[PDB]
Order: sequence, then C-alpha cells, then structure tokens
Amino acid sequence: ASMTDQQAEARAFLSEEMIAEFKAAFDMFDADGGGDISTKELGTVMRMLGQNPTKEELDAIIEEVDEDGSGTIDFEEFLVMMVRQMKEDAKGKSEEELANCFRIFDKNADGFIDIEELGEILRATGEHVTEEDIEDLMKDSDKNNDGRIDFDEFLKMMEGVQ
Repeated sequence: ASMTDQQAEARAFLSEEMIAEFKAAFDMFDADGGGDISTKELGTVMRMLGQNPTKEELDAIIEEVDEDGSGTIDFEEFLVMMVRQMKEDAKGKSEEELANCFRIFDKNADGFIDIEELGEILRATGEHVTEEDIEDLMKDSDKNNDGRIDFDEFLKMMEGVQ
C-alpha cells in the first residue's frame, strides 16, 4: 500500500458527509485555498474533530508527510492520518471497556469469572439461556481447563477471533 493506495482506503473508510465535514474544518486553516494547511495546525484540527494524538504521534506524522520541507499537509494525507488515529483511539476505548466489563462480571473480585458468576450475568440478560448453554460457553472459553475464565481468556472469548 502506497500513499495513494492508503488515501483511497482512507476515503472508503468514511461516509462522504463525514469527509465533507472534515474538509469544512480543515478549510478554516487553509485560507490560501491551496488545499493544504500548516503542519503547525494539524494537532488543532485533529482535536477539533475528536481525535487525541499524543505530541510524539504528531511529530511522527509531520516527519512522514513533510519530507520536502514545505511545512504543509494536504487534505488527502490528512484523511489518512485521521483514519489511523480513529482506528487507534477506538481500539483503546474497546480495551478499556472490556476491562470494565470484566471487573463487573467478577463479583467477588478474585480475578476470575466462575460458572456461578457467568450464569448469573447471562441469566440477568433476559435471554432464555439454559444451564447447558452456560456450561458450553464456559468450556469453550476456559482454555486451561481450571473451571474459570481469567482476564486473558475473557478477552479471547469476547473478541471471538481472539
């Protein structure tokens, strides 16, 4: 995947109204209507659009897009950078939320989900789940056969592929 390749994939990832919205923000920093903005304003536009890159991350991006020393970033490269950041932030959010889901499921906080805690949470959903169904989930998820689900096994169970 080349940069233009990366650019077509960034556009395919977003709806067109989202892309127009992003450009509406981006254009407020252009001025010259060149289709580019100063690398010094990249962090500001990304934050305005809900992203939270670290300073180290911004420096890395700038270094990747400004090799000719023009001091600018164009809109197509900006979309690539936005999509990279959106993917990283969403995965961060998903990991944090799974850690909270686990602390909640583990009622006695012993660091493991046991069959009684698993059945209680599945039954509370209102679904017509049977004890066989709960036991089936426990066996398929308990990779070391200790009768319980630890956090590593919980992440694998939930992410599935995982």
